[PDB]
Amino acid sequence: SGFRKMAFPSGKVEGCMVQVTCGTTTLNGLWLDDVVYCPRHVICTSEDMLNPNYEDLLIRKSNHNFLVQAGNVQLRVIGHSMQNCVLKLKVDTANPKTPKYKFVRIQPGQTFSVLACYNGSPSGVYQCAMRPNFTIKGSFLNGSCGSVGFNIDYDCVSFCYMHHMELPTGVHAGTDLEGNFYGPFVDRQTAQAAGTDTTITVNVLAWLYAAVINGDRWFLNRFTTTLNDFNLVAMKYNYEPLTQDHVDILGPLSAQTGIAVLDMCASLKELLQNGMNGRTILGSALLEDEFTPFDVVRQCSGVTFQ
Amino acid sequence: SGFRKMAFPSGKVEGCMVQVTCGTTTLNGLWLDDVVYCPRHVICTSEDMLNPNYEDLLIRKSNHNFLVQAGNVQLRVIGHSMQNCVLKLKVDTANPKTPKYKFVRIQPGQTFSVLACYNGSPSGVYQCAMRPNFTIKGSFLNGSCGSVGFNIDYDCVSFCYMHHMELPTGVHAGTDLEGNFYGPFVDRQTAQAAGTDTTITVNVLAWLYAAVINGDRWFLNRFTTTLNDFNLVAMKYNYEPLTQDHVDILGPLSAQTGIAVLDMCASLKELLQNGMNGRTILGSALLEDEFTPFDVVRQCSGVTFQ
Repeated sequence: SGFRKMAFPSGKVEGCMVQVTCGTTTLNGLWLDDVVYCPRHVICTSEDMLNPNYEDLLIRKSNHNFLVQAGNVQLRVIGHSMQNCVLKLKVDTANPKTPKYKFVRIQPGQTFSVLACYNGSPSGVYQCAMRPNFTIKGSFLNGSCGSVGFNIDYDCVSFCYMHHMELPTGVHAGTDLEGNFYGPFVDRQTAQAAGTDTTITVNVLAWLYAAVINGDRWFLNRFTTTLNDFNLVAMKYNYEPLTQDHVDILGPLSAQTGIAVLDMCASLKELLQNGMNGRTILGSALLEDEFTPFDVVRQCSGVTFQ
Repeated sequence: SGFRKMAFPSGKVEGCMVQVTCGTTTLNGLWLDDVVYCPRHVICTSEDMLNPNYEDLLIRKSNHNFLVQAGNVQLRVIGHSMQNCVLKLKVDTANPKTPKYKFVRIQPGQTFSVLACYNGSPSGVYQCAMRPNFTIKGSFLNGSCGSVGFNIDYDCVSFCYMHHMELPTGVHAGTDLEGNFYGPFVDRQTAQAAGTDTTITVNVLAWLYAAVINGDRWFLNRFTTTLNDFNLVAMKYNYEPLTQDHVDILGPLSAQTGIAVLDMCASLKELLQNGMNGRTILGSALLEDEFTPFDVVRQCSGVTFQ
């Protein structure tokens, strides 16, 4: 028993991290086979930032301008291309530590592990969610660009995020590994702001089920509610609408605990209207929304990876 | 910016995890050089548990009774010994992936990363603290015994915990890697209970400094307080006494933020007496105590590891 914000083991990803230096900018890159992936704003300079034309900036570069260090071995660039907002630097050596991998573009509400890195060296690992407003609440300092987010599925690494910038509210914005930003953000220094966020309702319900599995039950009740009547309460408290598909996904957890999904919704309803009244759930005094139904099942059942 | 419960990168430890099977019991072991370390209660059987004599139980074993699998390669045991509550199984192959390492016995209040494992395969990584009552609030299911906790310091892994059991309150108890339990616990099935815990005061102050570094300031005040007068309030709310040594350790954080340590204590004092009044600190509605002063400096400054 017990329930923790758990990240995936990071080893498979650590073996892919490299340092990319161009001009006065240094950041991280991801070395898979003979390609290094990194944010395209590495070719920018501190005066280019204002409104750059990356196509013009890249045609002006030569391979030898890209300094790629994999630990203490310095990788020679033999080619370069740009796909949306990522650079792909082709190197003459394939990474022998390349895991089985996929590039996947995730939906808001889904979670992933972030391996934060500086100068090609990992600093730490933690679990994030993609907020409904397509930011992530990370921990990122100067130099962390090119750090990736990922999930693991048995032996395969699914890369889903690479870090590009921080927004004025202190939240973070980035792309998928094919370089498409999550949300409306652009790799241009302009007025950009996160936009209104909401709470990930299906995840809160998942976490309440986690609580029941682990022996917290003070928040349950005999009441029920309808999907419609629940969603009317959710909107009042800035929660995402709950879909029938969400209800279906919460099926196994409902079956393991014997608490019908719509009964758990009646419990959330009362928690939203009454607060928690000095009590805690799974060591938290707030309703937690960065655990998916999959995360809960995974941790409460013991799935592993090779 | 941002502040997260961050674990160390787990790669160095993942390469050491193995499966140890003896009789009807399966659990994890730690393979460093030509030795596999694992909890001695693997030699127990479901009727031995009541009050075992491990010296008698071990003299009765042969090397071939110990089934050690390192992935898909099955390690031959050539010797076995017992050091306190751990077994050391000597194998005929040295782990080529053995990191630089040390075994260290930590103080309560110190934090570490746990790589949770089943059948020799890692499942996830998260950050724990050693509670003042020498338990840890982990996430552990059947089969997780032998999972380790660790810190990293540049390139060296300092192993500090191996998992043995769960206590009736759902918290966890274990040993250092030399097999000495943390706290009064014994690897015997009897009436054992955690005992009263307290909040790690110096860590709460560290986390308040983290908050200031990251732009949360609503809890500050112009007041101050004396060490003595602070400790009188701490005791009322079941907080650990703050020592002058704690104050000294909080020195750099005090210097970076310009908030004298005793001023931050006056802030904690008011938070304890008034609660948070609907507000949050670093996304938490509770005072958080599982970040050390070192953890805060590390994450707010960008230290890395190879």
